Amino acid sequence: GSSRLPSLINGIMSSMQGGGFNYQNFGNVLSQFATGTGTCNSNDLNLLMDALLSALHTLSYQGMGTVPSYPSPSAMSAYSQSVRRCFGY
Amino acid sequence: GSSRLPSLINGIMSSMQGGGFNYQNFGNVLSQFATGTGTCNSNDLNLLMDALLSALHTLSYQGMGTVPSYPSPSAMSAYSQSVRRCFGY
Repeated sequence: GSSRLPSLINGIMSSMQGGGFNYQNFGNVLSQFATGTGTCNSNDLNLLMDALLSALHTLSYQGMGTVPSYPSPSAMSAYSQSVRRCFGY
Repeated sequence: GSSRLPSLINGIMSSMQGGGFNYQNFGNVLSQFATGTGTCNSNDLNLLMDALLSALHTLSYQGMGTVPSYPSPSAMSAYSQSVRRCFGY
């Protein structure tokens, strides 16, 4: 396993708190997780895929109940392959 | 207003259905909304920002109740400015 993914999940939960959504926290989270190149970067795309993985992961489990601190590897793998092919990375 | 944003929102709701989340539908939605360049594209980044806007929008309103078919322009504007600066676009 890796604590890399749950870090983003915590970030999702972090912005989930507030009774709404904190866009500034989300942007800060992305900036911190990334770096803030300010241009197209493969790392940024991967970060976006990871952010979406965690965000979609949260949405998927929210409809079931509470969300887990770790996603299902098969699902994660499937999603990763699907988006990897779609954007090339 | 524009029907461009709600189209993505419908896509979010579309994948929200299923009692979980359909990754293949999400990927198809992104591909259809985009084109499938297969490489870094400004349009793809913008699409990702739009997808996140709708996804975060959904999350923000889900905590309040049902989600609207149209997001608040001020919030949309704020988010757009925040992510635009973060990724450069």
